[PDB]
Amino acid sequence: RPTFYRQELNKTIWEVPERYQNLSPVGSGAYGSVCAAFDTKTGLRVAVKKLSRPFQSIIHAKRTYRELRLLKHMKHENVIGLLDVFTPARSLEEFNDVYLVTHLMGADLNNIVLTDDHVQFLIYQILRGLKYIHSADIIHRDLKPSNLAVNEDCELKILDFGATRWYRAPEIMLNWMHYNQTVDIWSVGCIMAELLTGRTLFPGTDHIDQLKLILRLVGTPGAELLKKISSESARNYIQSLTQMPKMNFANVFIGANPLAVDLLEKMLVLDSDKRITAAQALAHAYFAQYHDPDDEPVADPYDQSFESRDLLIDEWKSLTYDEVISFVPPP
Ligand SMILES: Cn1nc(C(C)(C)C)cc1NC(=O)Nc1ccc(Cl)cc1
Repeated sequence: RPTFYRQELNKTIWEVPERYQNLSPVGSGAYGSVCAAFDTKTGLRVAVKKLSRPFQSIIHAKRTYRELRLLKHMKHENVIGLLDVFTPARSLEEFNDVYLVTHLMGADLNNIVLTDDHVQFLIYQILRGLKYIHSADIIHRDLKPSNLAVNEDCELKILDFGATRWYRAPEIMLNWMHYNQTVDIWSVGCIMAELLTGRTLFPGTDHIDQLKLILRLVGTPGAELLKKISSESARNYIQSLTQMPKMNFANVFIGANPLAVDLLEKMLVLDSDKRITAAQALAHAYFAQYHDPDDEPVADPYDQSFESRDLLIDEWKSLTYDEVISFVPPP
């Protein structure tokens, strides 16, 4: 066991292994605070996150176990990955705090403020990462600029901290609960549009306004789409709106790469059943300058059967403690 060392960075107190030097608060979340740090064992600049209330309840505990399982499984250039995970506790009895460590990226996809070149490189990496995580039956469902880490080299990694509705696919707005992975593709679509344009494509004020703005572009749902909506509530809402026609994307996005406007068409389709997938998008002619089907790997199988489990805090804690102890760092 390494020798830890304590210190206080504002309201939050930290106790980490000597290996990590010069901690600097970088921001807070409802799930923990993060500190940029120097890992002397690797010379790398890293980010260290201390989970707020690891096991405050059944939900916090389960979430904590989830946070750990996901990050330990992610091993892709365009996805956040675990460098190290540690705890001050020498036993499960004293186990109350979790610290995750990862590569320090710097700025978010928002900060960066884009030449058609960066746009196709940027979105290309998102899709490359999305293909990977999607291949493990994992849906992000919360994709947006702030959850996209980009370095000065324009390298991108998808991640999940913790607006949002501005990027949510319509079938997750209406409160539907049988949505596929392509909800993420819709977010990509919204993000891509924001880069080529410089404006958030759908700046809605609520779940209703947001849905209106969307339809204002993609148009009202036709016979085939209304036909698949279970919720009489939702169905009656949509049908009760002044019919809206689909717009010509070539017009909406004035003078943008024509190949880029075509991909936007395929990503912002209202019916999740006909929306392009991450894998299929990596092959769109728009990414011909970067696509390489030999370097767009899928993930190893991911066991998420725990997601349907209902356990006590100590069990979710025990499972999490095992996970921290069995961790094996990357090369
Ligand atoms: C909840 N979740 N989901 C994913 C994906 C789907 C991107 C693998 C990743 C995460 N979790 C995280 O991204 N967690 C995390 C940990 C440390 C820092 Cl500094 C920032 C973020």
